[PDB]
Amino acid sequence: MIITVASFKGGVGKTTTAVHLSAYLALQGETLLIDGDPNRSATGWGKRGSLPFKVVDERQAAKYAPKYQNIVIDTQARDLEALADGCDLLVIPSTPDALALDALMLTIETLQKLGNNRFRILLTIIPPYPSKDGDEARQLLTTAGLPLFKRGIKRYSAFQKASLNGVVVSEVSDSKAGIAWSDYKATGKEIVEEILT
Amino acid sequence: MIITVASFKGGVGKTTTAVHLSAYLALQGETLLIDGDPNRSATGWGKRGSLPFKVVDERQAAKYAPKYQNIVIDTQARPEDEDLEALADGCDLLVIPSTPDALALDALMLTIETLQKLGNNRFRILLTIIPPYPSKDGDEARQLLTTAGLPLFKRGIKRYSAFQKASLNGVVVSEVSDSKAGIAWSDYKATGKEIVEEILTLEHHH
Ligand SMILES: Nc1ncnc2c1ncn2[C@@H]1O[C@H](COP(=O)(O)OP(=O)(O)O)[C@@H](O)[C@H]1O
Ligand SMILES: Nc1ncnc2c1ncn2[C@@H]1O[C@H](COP(=O)(O)OP(=O)(O)O)[C@@H](O)[C@H]1O
Repeated sequence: MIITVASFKGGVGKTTTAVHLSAYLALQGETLLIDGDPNRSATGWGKRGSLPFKVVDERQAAKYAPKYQNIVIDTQARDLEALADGCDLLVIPSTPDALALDALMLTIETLQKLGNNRFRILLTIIPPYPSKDGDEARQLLTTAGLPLFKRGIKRYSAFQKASLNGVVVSEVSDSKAGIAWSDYKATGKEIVEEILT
Repeated sequence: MIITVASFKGGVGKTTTAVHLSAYLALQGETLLIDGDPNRSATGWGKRGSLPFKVVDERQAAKYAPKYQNIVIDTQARPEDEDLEALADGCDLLVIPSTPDALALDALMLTIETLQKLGNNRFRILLTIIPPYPSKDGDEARQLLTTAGLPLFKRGIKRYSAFQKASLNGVVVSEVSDSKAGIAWSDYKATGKEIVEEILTLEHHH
């Protein structure tokens, strides 16, 4: 099963989602995370501590891809046609802010003329409750007839401590660990019960 | 069996070598060319006519790779860190094309020091579009690389106008309507044979 996480602006949480989406699939089958992010943030992340899946470089995609039942591809949206055709679900992370969402919206025209259940937008790094950036973003894209995940990935320190320690957030010493994981686990759940349909 | 053709400059016949190294390998198994060149010239060489192998985009490498016996990847090197270590690990041999001129070699020189760290039978350097007997760019470049200790393909690709016709009609150089179609393909045949032979020794995987 191949899912590509592809984004229109840096600092979306794209890598973090690819890592968390691969830790999810790992629980169910053997999983490769392929790193096509020019910064190779994913490879650092695996080296820095450890991770319940092999991570390899985009250049190693053809060599290692036949070995794995689950593949998560981490990459920069550069052509949105090509990413879709290479996977079962294209996940596009976006943060709630006007600047990031506009970067998403200039692309609206390609995204429409593309296919309903071929991709899906994941709102990430959502500011916590006293704040409504979350919902307002949801409505903009919904208003835009642009398919979205039931849930979003809320903003937590935990996810940072996790880049730093080179582990999945579920493993980190923070009281939002479980809640942070649960955001991704829920996304896992909907991909798998989106893609097996 | 996977080989990567990677270059350090545009206009060195990388794509052209990838396309022709694929035709070679289509001879032994079903083969995929994965186009990872931003100009996607290879994908386009495909559409223009009919090549004897399947060409996909690099975004489709994970999806398509498990269905093929042989893979050629066509990619520009692109520095960010050790893009050399891991280009070599994605393939059975990294073929690295160069023309014999000043600035092509000059780009090749930037890398010789990292290329020397790589070990000796992970890659090998193919001299391409060698100008004909009259001028001797070809042999100087070979002296240059031989002195700096880099491994090279015994033979090099000559400049034949034919390679170009092969491009515009979208067919491999032999299919082309031209007097040295043959002589130009035997160049790739020799290159291919030396690849397949290198991958298959006990030294190779040491
Ligand atoms: N849900 C989140 N909550 C808090 N911080 C996050 C979250 N997702 C990512 N980050 C942080 O944002 C920064 C950039 O994330 P990253 O995934 O690297 O973005 P990009 O995918 O665009 O590469 C990192 O320092 C990471 O710790
Ligand atoms: N051996 C050759 N003889 C004549 N022309 C060649 C040869 N190799 C490549 N060319 C020409 O050079 C042009 C571009 O080279 P290309 O193969 O696209 O280089 P690169 O892979 O680095 O892009 C092509 O139009 C092709 O006609």
